[PDB]
Amino acid sequence: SDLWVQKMKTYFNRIDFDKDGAITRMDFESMAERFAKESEMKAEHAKVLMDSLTGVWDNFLTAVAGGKGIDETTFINSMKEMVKNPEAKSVVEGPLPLFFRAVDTNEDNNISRDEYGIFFGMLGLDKTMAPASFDAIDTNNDGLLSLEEFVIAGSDFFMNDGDSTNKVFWGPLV
Repeated sequence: SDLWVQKMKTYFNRIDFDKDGAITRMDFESMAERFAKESEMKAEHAKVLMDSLTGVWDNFLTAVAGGKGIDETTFINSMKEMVKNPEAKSVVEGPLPLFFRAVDTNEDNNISRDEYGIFFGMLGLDKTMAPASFDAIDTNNDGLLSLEEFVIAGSDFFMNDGDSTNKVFWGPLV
C-alpha cells in the first residue's frame, strides 16, 4: 500500500523529534521540554505536556517492542500487519486522547487554527498548510478542535487505508 507507506512514514519523520533514529522515551521527554520552550504558549504546560507524553510512550507505544525503542523498519513491519486485524485498533488509536492535551497551548481543552499552526511550525512546516488538516478535523463546525474530532480524524488516518480529507493529520507527505 502506497497510501499506508506515505502517511505512516509522515507520522515517523514528524514524531522522531529527538533525532536518535527510533521512537523511544527520549523523543517524548525531549519533545515535552523543547515544545514548551520554543513557541508562544501558556508557561505552566511543561508538567501537563511531560505527563501526557510519558503516558503515550508508557501505556501505548511501549507495547510494540515490550519496553525498548522503535526504528522505521520495525514501525512499518509491525504496524502494517497489525492493522489487518479489525480489533487491534486501540494499540494504534491510543495516542490521540493524550496528544490532544499536549497540543492545547492556550489552557481551554479545545485547539484553535493558529495553535495547530504553532504545532506545525515546531515540526518545521508553514502555517498556510495547517487549514487542510484543521478544517478536515472540525466535524461539529465550531472553528475549534474538540477531543471527539481529534480521536475520529486520527482513527481514520492511523487505521482506514483510504484517501479523502483526513489523510493529512500531520502536514506534507514525505
